[PDB]
Amino acid sequence: AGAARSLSRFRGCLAGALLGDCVGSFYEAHVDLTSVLRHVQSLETEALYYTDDTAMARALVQSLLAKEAFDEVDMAHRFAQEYKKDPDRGYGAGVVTVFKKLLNPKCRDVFEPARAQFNGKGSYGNGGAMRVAGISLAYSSVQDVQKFARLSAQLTHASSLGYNGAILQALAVHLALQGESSSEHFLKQLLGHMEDLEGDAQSVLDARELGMEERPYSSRLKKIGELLDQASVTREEVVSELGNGIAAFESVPTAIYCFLRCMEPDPEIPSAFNSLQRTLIYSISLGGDTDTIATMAGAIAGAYYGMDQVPESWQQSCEGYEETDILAQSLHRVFQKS
Ligand SMILES: Nc1ncnc2c1ncn2[C@@H]1O[C@H](COP(=O)(O)OP(=O)(O)OC[C@H]2O[C@H](O)[C@H](O)[C@@H]2O)[C@@H](O)[C@H]1O
Ligand SMILES: [Mg+2]
Ligand SMILES: [Mg+2]
Repeated sequence: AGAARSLSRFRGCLAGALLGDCVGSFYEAHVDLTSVLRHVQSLETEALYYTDDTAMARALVQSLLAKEAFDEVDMAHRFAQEYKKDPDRGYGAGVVTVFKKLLNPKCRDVFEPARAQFNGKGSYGNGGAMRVAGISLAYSSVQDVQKFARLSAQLTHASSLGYNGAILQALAVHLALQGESSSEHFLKQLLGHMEDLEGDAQSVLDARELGMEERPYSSRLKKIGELLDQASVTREEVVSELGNGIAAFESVPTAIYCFLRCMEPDPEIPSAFNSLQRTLIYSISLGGDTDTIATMAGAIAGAYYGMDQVPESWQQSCEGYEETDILAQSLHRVFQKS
């Protein structure tokens, strides 16, 4: 609410992400709309633990705040120390190898452990994107959002399939912080940026080496546009065309679709729930990697709808919600310079 990049949008963004992670984590790797509507009834303190999505998002934001800038060695070290402090947050199986290499003080090029992952091709998991929302709070221009979404993602995700998913998620939060938009304008801006990135020769090769379609994020954003004009869209159709998995390309477009779809009321979700709430409910109903898809749709929706749509009863159920709010306020003061 309010002006572009307002305090309310900053707070709402990080709280929306935290709600998505904590509430989504109950359905992790499973889901039906009726049973989700039953499960959110228990939300009406800090009993819901957060996962790696929030742990890494907190480390990313604390690094930006400590250096008032992107610092790859500070951020890599905060990622690795956060893992060491609490390894049981539900990290991806591969990225733990990156953390353990970063914890070796002999490692003096912090981008190289990510590049060795998966036979030297790098991870395409959604972990670079799940934590990226703070980049869009710290940087206002598209150029800087792309640049540091990429760099922060590359600390663990060296494949363009992974870091371009982080950029797409950061760009979606960047646009949501600007306020009112049609769904079709929002989508068209994202598609334009991804078509530009996916023209790059390294992206084309990464996609071809995996057997994927030309311009994979651009293709899925086009599928979102078709789905948004389609009659009687079912959850099975959404999952079939966009995915609900741990790969960045099977979850980041899915999160954006959930945001865009839920800009309008849904007769199947009770009207007592506000727009942020129905986005999270809809996201979780897709199943699959629910904590990460919901954390990403929640970061976008929180930035768009602001803190007045963050319900106190939901927020106060989440582990660390006060520290999340303080970090959002600090980003607004330090980087937006209020
Ligand atoms: N290039 C690849 N080739 C084959 N498998 C891959 C590749 N990249 C990723 N995977 C598979 O993808 C897995 C995860 O990639 P990881 O880089 O460990 O970590 P994340 O941070 O992205 O975690 C991704 C999500 O998974 C959990 O739900 C987390 O909470 C995240 O939400 C690998 O173990 C591989 O099996
Ligand atoms: Mg998680
Ligand atoms: Mg996950």
